[PDB]
Amino acid sequence: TRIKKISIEGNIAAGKSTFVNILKQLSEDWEVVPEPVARWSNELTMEQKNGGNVLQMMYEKPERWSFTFQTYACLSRIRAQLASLNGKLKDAEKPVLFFERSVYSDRYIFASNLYESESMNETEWTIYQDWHDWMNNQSLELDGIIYLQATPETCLHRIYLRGRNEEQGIPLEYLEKLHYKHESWLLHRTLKTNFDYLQEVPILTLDVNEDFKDKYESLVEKVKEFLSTL
Amino acid sequence: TRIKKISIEGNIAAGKSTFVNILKQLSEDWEVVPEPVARWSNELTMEQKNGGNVLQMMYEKPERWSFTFQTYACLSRIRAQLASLNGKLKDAEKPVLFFERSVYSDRYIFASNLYESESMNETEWTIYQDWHDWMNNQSLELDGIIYLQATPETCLHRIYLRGRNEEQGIPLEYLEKLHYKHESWLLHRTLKTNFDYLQEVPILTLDVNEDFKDKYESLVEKVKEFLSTL
Ligand SMILES: CCCN(c1nc(-c2nc(N)cc(N)n2)cs1)c1cc(-c2ccc(S(=O)(=O)N3CCN(C)CC3)cc2)ccc1C
Ligand SMILES: CCCN(c1nc(-c2nc(N)cc(N)n2)cs1)c1cc(-c2ccc(S(=O)(=O)N3CCN(C)CC3)cc2)ccc1C
Ligand SMILES: O=c1ccn([C@@H]2O[C@H](COP(=O)(O)OP(=O)(O)O)[C@@H](O)[C@H]2O)c(=O)[nH]1
Ligand SMILES: O=c1ccn([C@@H]2O[C@H](COP(=O)(O)OP(=O)(O)O)[C@@H](O)[C@H]2O)c(=O)[nH]1
Ligand code: NA
Ligand code: NA
Repeated sequence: TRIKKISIEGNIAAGKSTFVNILKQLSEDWEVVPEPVARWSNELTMEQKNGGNVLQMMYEKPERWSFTFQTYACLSRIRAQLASLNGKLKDAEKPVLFFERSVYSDRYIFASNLYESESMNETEWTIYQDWHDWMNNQSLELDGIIYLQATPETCLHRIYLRGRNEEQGIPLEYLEKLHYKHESWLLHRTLKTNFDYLQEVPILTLDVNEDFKDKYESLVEKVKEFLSTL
Repeated sequence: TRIKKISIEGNIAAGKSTFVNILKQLSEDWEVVPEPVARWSNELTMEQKNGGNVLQMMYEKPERWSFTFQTYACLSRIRAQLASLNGKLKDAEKPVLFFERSVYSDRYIFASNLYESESMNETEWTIYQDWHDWMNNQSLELDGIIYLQATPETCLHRIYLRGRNEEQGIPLEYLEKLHYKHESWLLHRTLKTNFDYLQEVPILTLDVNEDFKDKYESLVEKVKEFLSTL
């Protein structure tokens, strides 16, 4: 019928990749769009080569590369989400496509934070928002959001568990800032965005502080209940 | 009926703005889309404020700002061309929309030159081409190109005539490089592009070395003949 679009949102290492890989196996009517940045973080596609280069340069000099990184990350996401939307689930009874994060996380979590940290200047940030408004303004609109809610401490521990060398330098303070932004957007719903429909979009908040890899049935039950309301 | 899309191409100060302002007055069926960069080069729209800032920073440090400038210039153009295409000439018998330059000049003249001058690195250039392929690949396809052909010397003289302070530093050598690229693309048709239809698109080449502001009737006659063949 019509594909339901659900974004999975949450802090770094909250368990989004883990959770979408669990979901994808439970139904032939369920597909996932993994986050391009996540696939850059390891044959290589031209996007993966560009992505790996711009991530490495980001760790070296964020105030030079934030604009180039954020625009390519967002383009890459829109391309990947559109491909799944136009490629998959045509023969499905109750099709659901789970996005690992969204164009809204790109702008309101990550790019916003880089502007706030002076890694983009005002011109870079205003050009980025202009580009985003227009790049979007031409189908990916969400039917719902699933917020995987973990403490900054849980997330710092999970960065340690995941063991990517380049991330071991990420401090608690950065995770706390991103946490505050997620809480404002998806819990308090205090964040003003340029996308009117978002203030109305249903949100399912799931506490993922407890390990769920072998014990996820209650989380999935909440997902199925949430889906039946949309 | 269907709007004919004609790009006006040529080197800096060849007389494109002059020529499109002549054309627009000759027919109610004729409209023009002036080049965004040209309107940045002087109430202010957010695009003009961003544009003026990024042009000034470009003159100061092209190897920092070339990618940001080229992506915003190309977005701005696509937005302006689409607005005219969807806004204007609905009640016209023989509608023609004259583009001041194109998305192809953006990439194959200007961005290509900045890459060739090491003002973009390989990642910046590959991300730019990826973005361009995709940003276009989703209506603006040209029915024809009008090439205003002037010598580098004519163009350097016309930069002096036009008198913009920031351009008086542009050397003949830069104009010669851009001239060679226009000759390869539009005269020899040696330039390989990623847009198959372009090798087929009709091109009208007009010699504009002689001043035409009070003596343009022969040029316009060639334009009307060219239009009748499309
Ligand atoms: C694992 C996180 C990766 N990471 C980032 N990801 C994204 C991202 N953007 C998307 N649109 C999607 C998406 N999925 N991800 C944006 S930035 C990233 C983060 C740092 C970074 C941050 C902050 C500190 S800090 O707190 O120490 N501090 C702050 C104050 N000031 C500057 C000094 C440094 C260090 C280092 C760098 C390099 C990347 C690449
Ligand atoms: C009037 C030209 C404006 N100009 C430019 N326009 C565009 C443009 N892009 C579009 N997509 C559309 C569009 N309409 N225009 C791109 S760049 C521009 C040019 C110089 C510039 C160039 C070359 C030399 S050089 O030859 O002296 N040399 C070269 C070797 N090396 C680096 C050292 C310097 C100087 C200065 C700068 C700053 C802008 C802003
Ligand atoms: O219940 C969980 C959820 C996640 N993880 C681990 O926490 C790290 C981060 O998870 P993930 O990659 O899914 O986080 P994302 O950044 O995608 O949110 C990984 O090493 C996971 O294996 C875990 O041990 N138990
Ligand atoms: O036949 C002409 C064509 C142009 N110009 C002048 O040459 C300069 C550059 O023209 P234009 O702005 O049209 O060039 P573009 O950069 O748009 O090609 C301007 O000062 C024009 O008034 C001129 O004197 N005679
Ligand atoms: Na599935
Ligand atoms: Na007209």
